[PDB]
Amino acid sequence: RYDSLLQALGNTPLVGLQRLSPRWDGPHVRLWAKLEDRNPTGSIKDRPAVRMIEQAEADGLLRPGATILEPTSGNTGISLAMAARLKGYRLICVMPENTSVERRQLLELYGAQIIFSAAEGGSNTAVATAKELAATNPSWVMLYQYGNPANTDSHYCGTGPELLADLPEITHFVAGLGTTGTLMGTGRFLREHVANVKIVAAEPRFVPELYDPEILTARYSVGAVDAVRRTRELVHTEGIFAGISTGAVLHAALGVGAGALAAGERADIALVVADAGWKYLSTGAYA
Amino acid sequence: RYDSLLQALGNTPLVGLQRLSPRWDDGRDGPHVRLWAKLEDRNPTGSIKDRPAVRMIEQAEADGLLRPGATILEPTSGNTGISLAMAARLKGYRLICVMPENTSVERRQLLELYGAQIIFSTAVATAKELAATNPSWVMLYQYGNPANTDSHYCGTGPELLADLPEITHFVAGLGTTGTLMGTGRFLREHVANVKIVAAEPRFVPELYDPEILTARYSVGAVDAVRRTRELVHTEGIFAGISTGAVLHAALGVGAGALAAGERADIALVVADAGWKYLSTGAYAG
Ligand SMILES: Cc1ccc(NC(=O)Nc2cccc(C(=O)O)c2)cc1
Ligand SMILES: Cc1ccc(NC(=O)Nc2cccc(C(=O)O)c2)cc1
Ligand SMILES: *Cc1c(COP(=O)(O)O)cnc(C)c1O
Ligand SMILES: *Cc1c(COP(=O)(O)O)cnc(C)c1O
Repeated sequence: RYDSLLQALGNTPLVGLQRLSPRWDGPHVRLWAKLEDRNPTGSIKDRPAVRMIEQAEADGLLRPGATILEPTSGNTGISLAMAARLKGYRLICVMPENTSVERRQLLELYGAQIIFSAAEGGSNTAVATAKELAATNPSWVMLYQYGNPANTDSHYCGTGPELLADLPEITHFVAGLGTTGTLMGTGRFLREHVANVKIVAAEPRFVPELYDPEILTARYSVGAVDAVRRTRELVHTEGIFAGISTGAVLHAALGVGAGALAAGERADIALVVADAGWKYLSTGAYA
Repeated sequence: RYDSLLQALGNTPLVGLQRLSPRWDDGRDGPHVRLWAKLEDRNPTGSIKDRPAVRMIEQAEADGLLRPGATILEPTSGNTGISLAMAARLKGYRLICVMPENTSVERRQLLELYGAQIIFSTAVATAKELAATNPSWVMLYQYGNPANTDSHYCGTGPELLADLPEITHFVAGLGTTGTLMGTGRFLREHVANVKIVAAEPRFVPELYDPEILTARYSVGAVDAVRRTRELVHTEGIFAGISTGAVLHAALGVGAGALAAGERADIALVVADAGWKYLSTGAYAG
């Protein structure tokens, strides 16, 4: 039991995918899904968002009633909006205008102000916009998820240890590459404990300051169509209603697994389910 | 770890509502009056219905009622349908849901994604008639199947007692009545003087047992929507609309304890999250 929604975070389930795995029972090639939608606002960003705020509190950077400013494509904004309601802060998000309606509904419900940046240039445009706002009003506190080490540390101290506890036999960890915190933190932790572990990025077909290229074994770029087809496959075969990035991660993980199978090598491949499908229904991807 | 999503069910968190509670800390003014929220959206398909749905299907399988490719038929307003749709897909059954026409589009989308057939409709009568027409169809029948109540007697109740052994009250919505009959019978059988409190919207399922409830509150939609919004604003929990009604009743009970100067530790169910209700407008800025 917990005294705050903020504490009911992490320790997410790992679920073996018996049907989707290239070979569940030569040696096995298993996929294991870590369900990060089992978190306060339904995404993995609850981990870095809460740690970034708490670290800024510890460092003296946030006084009561302060205004937080953050560029986001939705999930981090939502997690910060939740935490800001519990902690008494205001939030201004800069978010690209071509994002799902569910994201803006959630943000408005939590009381965040949203500046909708131009679609052209996507995240780079949102980040440049947020930096421009930060410079016009220095009292606003930008935690800066793309450069804040508390993002990586949330995974070094949370995601990674939980994976190793649940799956000591892990051979590969597969996740999306956005802020890079998930892969940097989880991957640094796993490399310290697991001889020979492979860390694999999925990215959509600037460089965050958190990024350390030497943590990755490989980077796969995934198209939206393949991400949609795999997201659909995951819900049809395993019942997990995931967001689109999960489909891209699964595409990569299934590539890794097909390689292991063809080589006669045992693999236990952990993959992140970073959020659920709820915020993506309006896209038509699940029709 | 688990090797099926169906196992990653239950064992849901209980979260203290320090801001919404009438009095979180014992003080000069009198003893604490605490609200504790059980987050049943942390379940395979995002609602408490995963508990009875999985148990009903598994009980029907153990009893020898289902064969590969069997058709299951269920009257539902959406949550049980969704739960059954997911489990039927994994187990190789066909699902037909009889639903009222005025339900949120999100429900329809999730049912169709899992591959359920939807018949619109009264829904219970329509299902019963169809089941009679097609004797090979299996109608689990959430309004009368004891595996619904048992899922709460064996799951929700003991989990809640383990996390909150100081419990004074349990509050939940009254629909199929499984949650309150199961959890309530468990609690009343274990905890002297515990209060079992229903929230109902302003036929009687066969599962209903009139001796279990100690109090029953009718809550209007306006109050349910206001409380749902209050919960997200004050505690950050993005709940469904039934949770607002449950909160309304829980706060009533809490105000009573506060006025009487009595300690209370009131557990309440958050049966689903707000996701499926965004299309209603209930969560507008
Ligand atoms: C293949 C693929 C597809 C989608 C993603 N998603 C992201 O990287 N999301 C992301 C990145 C940076 C910030 C945020 C945010 O919620 O603010 C989200 C990652 C990888
Ligand atoms: C005050 C209040 C408001 C809403 C509820 N919700 C319900 O009872 N939901 C319900 C009832 C019966 C069947 C189903 C179903 O998912 O099929 C849902 C319960 C109480
Ligand atoms: C943030 C995010 C990612 C990428 O994770 P990072 O730790 O930012 O690299 C992938 N998928 C979803 C849904 C996300 O919100
Ligand atoms: C089913 C349900 C209820 C009522 O629970 P019962 O066990 O059917 O009485 C309340 N809220 C939600 C969201 C539900 O799906």
